[PDB]
Amino acid sequence: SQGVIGIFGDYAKAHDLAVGEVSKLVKKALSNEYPQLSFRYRDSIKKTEINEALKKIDPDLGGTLFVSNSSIKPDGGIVEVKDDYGEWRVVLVAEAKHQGKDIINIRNGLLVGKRGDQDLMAAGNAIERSHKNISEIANFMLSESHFPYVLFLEGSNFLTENISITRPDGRVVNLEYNSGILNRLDRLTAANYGMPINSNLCINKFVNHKDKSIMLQAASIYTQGDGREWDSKIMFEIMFDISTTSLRVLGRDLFEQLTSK
Amino acid sequence: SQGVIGIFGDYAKAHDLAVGEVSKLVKKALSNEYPQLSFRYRDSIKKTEINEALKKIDPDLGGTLFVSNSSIKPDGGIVEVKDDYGEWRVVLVAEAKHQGKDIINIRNGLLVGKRGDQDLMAAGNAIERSHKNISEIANFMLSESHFPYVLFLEGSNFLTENISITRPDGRVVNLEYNSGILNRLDRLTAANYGMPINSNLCINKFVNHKDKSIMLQAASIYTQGDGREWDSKIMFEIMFDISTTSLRVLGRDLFEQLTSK
DNA sequence: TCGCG
DNA sequence: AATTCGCG
DNA sequence: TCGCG
DNA sequence: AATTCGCG
Ligand SMILES: [Mn+2]
Ligand SMILES: [Mn+2]
Repeated sequence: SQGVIGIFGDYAKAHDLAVGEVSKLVKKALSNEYPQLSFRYRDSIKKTEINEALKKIDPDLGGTLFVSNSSIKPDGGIVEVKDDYGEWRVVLVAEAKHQGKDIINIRNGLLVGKRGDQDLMAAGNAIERSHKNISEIANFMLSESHFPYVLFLEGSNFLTENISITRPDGRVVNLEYNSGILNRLDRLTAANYGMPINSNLCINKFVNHKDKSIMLQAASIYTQGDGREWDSKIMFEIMFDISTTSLRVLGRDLFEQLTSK
Repeated sequence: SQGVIGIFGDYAKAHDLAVGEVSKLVKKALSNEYPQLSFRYRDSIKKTEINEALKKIDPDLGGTLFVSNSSIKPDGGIVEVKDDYGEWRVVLVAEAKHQGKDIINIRNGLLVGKRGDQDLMAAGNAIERSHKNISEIANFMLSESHFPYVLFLEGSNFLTENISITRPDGRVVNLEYNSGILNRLDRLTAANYGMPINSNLCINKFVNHKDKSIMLQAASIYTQGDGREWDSKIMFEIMFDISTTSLRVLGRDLFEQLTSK
């Protein structure tokens, strides 16, 4: 849209970049916009880093590790800035998940199910895995006021509108987006506390209850509601939106070099 | 141990109760100890309940639901008390997870792996599912100061000490508890912020950072380190320990009926 | 190799 | 990765 | 039946 | 449920 990020976007659409390769393009574009700031991209972050990050908040936290070389590699990597104190502040982390062959299966006439008679396939629950990494990066950033975690969904198990796929013998299949036989979207809505789905939830909500005030860290959860695949341009533009917001909340610690380099 | 909870314990060991049936025995024993209080046990709690619970903290929270009849059934159920305001306060919620056939496979001479040559089986990552329900019940209790979630682990993928299993041709297998080829324990340590494993982490830690003070909700994560199965008595005694702590933190709202009934 | 996915 | 199916 | 596991 | 295996 805004000028130069339109060229980058068309570039992503032109090659159908996976989320990893788009995440690097966000590093690219960001560095064209903020040439005073220093961005790094990495494909891993490891439990020692998280642990020490935790310990720096409380001396009783982050004291565990069973497999020494333990890491987590979000399939979208991690983008970072260096702040005015040389520390590195994570601007983005993204992951991509698939679930629900149903549209392809219907499209090709292949009937599924134990006895080969099922038009649809009883939705499984693997997508609950997505919660661990979210817990990790949310712990990693337990001292930040922003949580730039974007999870990208697609597949028949994540429909947000009602679609009818037509199997080879001319027959259509009414696919009811709100069926528990299909839709697994609710398996994720714990991550952003039941706030909007396709939405920038990067800046943390500071809710309260008693004297007990608390901070909330909400993963931004995006979907391709029509069951189709993601436009590499749109994926990029979202990721750019999240990361700029991430920088906006970090602006206290990015003033000096942005105004003196 | 303490008198009557020893009889209940021997009862659980005598029939090798699954965690569900033990969770009901905790309701049993608790009601023998607190006959003024009113305990309920249920096998489900549903997303509408969670959502409304969320909304009662912030009018922007808990506004999502795709499959109407959406529930979550922790395999250990939910135990509750009625407080002085007729409201129900969850005293316990427990789940049981398995991973790692390796000990049984070695024990029976069955070599695994794509080409039938592997003594061990490359550990998979399904146990990351455990994080969703934890996020759910942690959201459900976002207004409490206690989080009585107990997760029970067992299997070769959750060893905490070093064990050697002996395959039928007299051969032993050194099983290295800290191998990433085996141990998946680190896949869970995000849930209790890297605090102790076999430990009552029910009372919430109130850590801080800036002016921003925050509350933490740590699942209590127990293991059978030697790869063996759980003693139904020990499972029960832990669950009892957690729930009594849960009551201790609830004692403001349990005074009147405990002293007037 | 280890370990994440 | 992310699936297939079982249980109510 | 729907939906969780 | 919770698995098998692929990728570095
Ligand atoms: Mn992925
Ligand atoms: Mn279970």
